[PDB]
Amino acid sequence: AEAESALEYAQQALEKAQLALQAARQALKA
Amino acid sequence: AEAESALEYAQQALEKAQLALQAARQALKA
Amino acid sequence: AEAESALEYAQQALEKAQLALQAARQALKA
Amino acid sequence: AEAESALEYAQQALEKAQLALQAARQALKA
Repeated sequence: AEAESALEYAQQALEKAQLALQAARQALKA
Repeated sequence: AEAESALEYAQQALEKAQLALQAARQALKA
Repeated sequence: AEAESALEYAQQALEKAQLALQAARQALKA
Repeated sequence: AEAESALEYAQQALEKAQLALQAARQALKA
């Protein structure tokens, strides 16, 4: 639903973020 | 380019997260 | 250490963001 | 309020995140 779905996207996006996050981290530990 | 660019992508993800969130607090307000 | 560590901090911030968000979708569910 | 405040913290934290984000970025452009 309205906000439900805004959140669900917030979540989803938030995790792609933490995912890109680790990726850079690691690249940097290399 | 793994660190430099994992970074850029992250920020953008965050961007949409930040926006969805803002929409959320609005639907919320109702 | 500015890049390496700005990174760590970021992830953590994200962490609490991700958690608050999850709580939100729960209060939401109600 | 309940979720209102979870969001407000999500937001706040989310921006500290984007803030730490740029910080690392820049350090890396140095």
